[PDB]
Amino acid sequence: RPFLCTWXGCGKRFTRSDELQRHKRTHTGEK
Ligand SMILES: [Zn+2]
Repeated sequence: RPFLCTWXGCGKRFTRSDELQRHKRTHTGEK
């Protein structure tokens, strides 16, 4: 399952959901 970040134009795709969760932390708040 392509765990793709759907924030704005930040279409970064991940292989593991933890990677996407980790990544999403960047958008969730200031840094
Ligand atoms: Zn993103």
